[PDB]
Amino acid sequence: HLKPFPPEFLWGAASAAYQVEGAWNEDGKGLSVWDVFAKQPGRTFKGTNGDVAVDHYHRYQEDVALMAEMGLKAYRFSVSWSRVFPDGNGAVNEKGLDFYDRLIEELRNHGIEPIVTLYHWDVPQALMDAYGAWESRRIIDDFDRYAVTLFQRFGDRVKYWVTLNEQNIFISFGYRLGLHPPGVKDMKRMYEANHIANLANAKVIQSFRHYVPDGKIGPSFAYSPMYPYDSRPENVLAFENAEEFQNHWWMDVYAWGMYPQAAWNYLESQGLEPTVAPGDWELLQAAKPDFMGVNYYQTTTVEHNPPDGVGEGVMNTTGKKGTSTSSGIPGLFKTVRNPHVDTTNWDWAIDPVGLRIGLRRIANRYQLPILITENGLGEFDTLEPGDIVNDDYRIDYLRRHVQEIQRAITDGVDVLGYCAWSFTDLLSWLNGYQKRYGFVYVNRDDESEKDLRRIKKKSFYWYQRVIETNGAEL
Amino acid sequence: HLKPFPPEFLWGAASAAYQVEGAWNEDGKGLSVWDVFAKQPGRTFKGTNGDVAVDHYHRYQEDVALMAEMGLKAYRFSVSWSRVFPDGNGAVNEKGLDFYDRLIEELRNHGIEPIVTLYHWDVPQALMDAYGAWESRRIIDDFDRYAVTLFQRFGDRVKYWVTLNEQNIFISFGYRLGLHPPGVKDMKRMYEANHIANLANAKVIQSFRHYVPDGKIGPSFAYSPMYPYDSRPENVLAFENAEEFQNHWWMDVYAWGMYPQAAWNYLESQGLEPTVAPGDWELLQAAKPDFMGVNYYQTTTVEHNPPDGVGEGVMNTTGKKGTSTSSGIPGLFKTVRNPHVDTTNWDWAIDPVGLRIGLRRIANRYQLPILITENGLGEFDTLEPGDIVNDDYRIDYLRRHVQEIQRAITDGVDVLGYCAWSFTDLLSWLNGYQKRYGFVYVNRDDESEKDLRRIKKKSFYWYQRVIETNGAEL
Ligand SMILES: O=P(O)(O)OC[C@H]1O[C@@H](O)[C@H](O)[C@@H](O)[C@@H]1O
Ligand SMILES: O=P(O)(O)OC[C@H]1O[C@@H](O)[C@H](O)[C@@H](O)[C@@H]1O
Repeated sequence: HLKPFPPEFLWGAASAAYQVEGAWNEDGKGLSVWDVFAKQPGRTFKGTNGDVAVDHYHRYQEDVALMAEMGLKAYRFSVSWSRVFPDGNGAVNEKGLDFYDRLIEELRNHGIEPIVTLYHWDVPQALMDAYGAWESRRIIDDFDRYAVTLFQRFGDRVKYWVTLNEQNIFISFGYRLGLHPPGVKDMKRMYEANHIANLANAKVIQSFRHYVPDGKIGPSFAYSPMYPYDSRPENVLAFENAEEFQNHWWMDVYAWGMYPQAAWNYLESQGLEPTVAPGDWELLQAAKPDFMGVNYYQTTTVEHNPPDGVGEGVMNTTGKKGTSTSSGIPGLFKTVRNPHVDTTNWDWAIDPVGLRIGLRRIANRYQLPILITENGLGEFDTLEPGDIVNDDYRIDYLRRHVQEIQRAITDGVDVLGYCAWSFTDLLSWLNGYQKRYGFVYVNRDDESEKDLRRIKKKSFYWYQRVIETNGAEL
Repeated sequence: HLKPFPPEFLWGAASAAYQVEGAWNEDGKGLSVWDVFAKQPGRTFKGTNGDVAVDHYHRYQEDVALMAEMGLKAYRFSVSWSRVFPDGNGAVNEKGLDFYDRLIEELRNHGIEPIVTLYHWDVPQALMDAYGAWESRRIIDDFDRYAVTLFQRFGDRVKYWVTLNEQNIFISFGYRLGLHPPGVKDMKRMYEANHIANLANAKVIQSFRHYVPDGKIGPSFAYSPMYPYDSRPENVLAFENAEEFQNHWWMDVYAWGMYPQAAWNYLESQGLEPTVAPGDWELLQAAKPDFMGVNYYQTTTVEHNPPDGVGEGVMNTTGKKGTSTSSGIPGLFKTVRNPHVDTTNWDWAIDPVGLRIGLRRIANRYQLPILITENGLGEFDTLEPGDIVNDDYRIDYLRRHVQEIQRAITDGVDVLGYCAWSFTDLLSWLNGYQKRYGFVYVNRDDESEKDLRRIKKKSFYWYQRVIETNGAEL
């Protein structure tokens, strides 16, 4: 007998500003690190970039009416820092704030709760130019000025806020794998920039307590719960290293203000541990979040990895199935295909029960409420004549994840809401446009913007029914 | 490259009073629940009991001389509450204390650190008679007065104290399985008593802060780290339930003063959850230990268990490799044989890597120093001509476990000490004498009491070498 979804459960959907807005040089917006990176040749699928994206900046009113028709209870979006401070830390672009004001007003006038994400990967280029952005401590105060600017302008209308969205991705993709800006492949610099982001996070949570005393705020972590391949003790041990190094490394800082010891000692043994200043631990420990945000797509299965063993593996940005290979850290763990789950064409595992597992781990380890800030399925959609999109594959994935969330709630996990990724189809950072996630199909591809028309997919009407019945009908 | 064992690593060995002392009714000793229980027919193997045991009450000077010979840095033993307070809560028996005084002196005079366990399963029968012993809150102040008496008398000479030894075992064997006193099979009662034992532990830790400010104290938990069978999500979930239900249920109370929420809820749903009074949570939260005692012998592998499936299973008393059967909780998990490790003839897993995993989990979850209070291998020893016991089997098991500890310390776990189980062969609670754990063979079997002469096994000299080389030579 399942607990019901609670009465104020934030049934939501989400986007990120670069992926959706366009208008990259309008109304005073400065360059982000992503405006600049995606235009370097070879960085992105087919040269795709966010110049136009799906033009949500101009078309937000249409998108909001669609949200209202779906009956959305919450919409999570991010603010483009480079629209508010074109040079990152100088004078404010009022026109940039005015767009988010019009957006928020449009949401409120249809009864939709705004969830504001402060940072979704788009630090202004001028901060990268002046001091290397997340690699310098200067960013702590610059990010704080920006956050407080938002808090003051919108704090009376926005109760739910997300600080850093998937810090583990933007930091590791940016500084270890070289796949995101600034395109660095240097572990030492990765862990230093990570430490600085931890500080910036805590700093803004602290300012939030002053400026938005009734709000709720948290970071959002990209969480792939680890599993051991089997009961072989070395594989279990690899599991312990993987969960600690990939997951606790961030979440313990967010929840407890502390890095876990074994991962710290491994880094220290390699000269990789971050530089710690007087006052750092005190800041990090005094900034407890109201919730842990969680972005969940899949779990990861691991096995023993000897010290001469696997390092970086092949990622899959095409969509040919079976092309991904093992990744790891030599001597600690490496990934392996989980034989007991399907995968998408991009090799992401489909593991709804894993969401239950990850939610149960976070409650068990931190006792924190959880806002699920992203979850969804990306696939090719076919637009059929008569503006029809039958995305049963997406419904099937959403249905099963939302069911497991109900199981977690029944187990006692305090889940505040669920934001499907994404509302409209949007631009993939690297993969272009054909890997779609939306409830609302957007008519464009990697080569032409077409008319950018919005077309409700079958999943739209499915989620609309989920919301109308508060989850009883899936 | 391994770190070495720290310079004052407490290389130890251990026992428990009932298992070793005898003298069950000498010098004013009152009856314990085990004195009564073991005499009930068919409870113990061939009616074996501890009237005499291995007669350590009278032979302690020989036993301590052999310890000094081995070079032991520490010796962990329990105090028999019924020697000290024959009625549990009336007047103190000075001759009871006097024995422990003499034993401590004997240990100091040979430079051996004594480790005093307050409770190893032998509560005075009068307290079971007067008010149900662990089922009543009265035991809390009674246990406290007993512990404070010890603190006052031996505080100046004993730095390391263990409070409750293997609470999960005496509670569970005593109130769920009915295998130990008080011979009950009733979960409501188990959890009530469990709760009272939690409070007792916290009360005496508090008292200890007042009475022995420079001492170190903690409970010691019987820890079988759980593993999932494989990476099937339902199997990993079953691992989450098992580790939380079997392990965190106790350790999070010792570390953080609170029960895990999901297990609590599941209890609450069955009507099994304990009764809580004003002040319980404040007391439990306020009783932080200096370390976690860990008694380790094996890990457990678990798998999905449906609502109709396994509950209580068959244990293995006989020694016939193969006779154990899955045990579980319907709906949550059940055990299953781990194909990747070996077992003893009693179906106990041999899994030294499990100990490193276990020590890594406690450090990762709680950040506590650990004192391994028991680890050991139980088997038949043959005494061969020339006073030779060739216990290679035993050396092999202990060596591998000590190696894995060194690895844990190298990972960053703070391990204060290791106490092999046991110094001399002793009496098993249920299984008699033939299943031996000692470094020192004691000349008796289940029939013939013979002379109880101490004979040094091969392992004795193995461990002698280990201590001499602070663990470099194994
Ligand atoms: O499957 P993709 O196209 O590589 O994208 C993954 C998505 O999921 C998360 O990784 C990001 O927060 C999103 O911004 C992104 O859209
Ligand atoms: O039943 P066995 O094989 O003798 O093992 C029991 C041992 O197991 C441990 O659980 C106890 O703390 C010891 O007191 C005891 O010696």
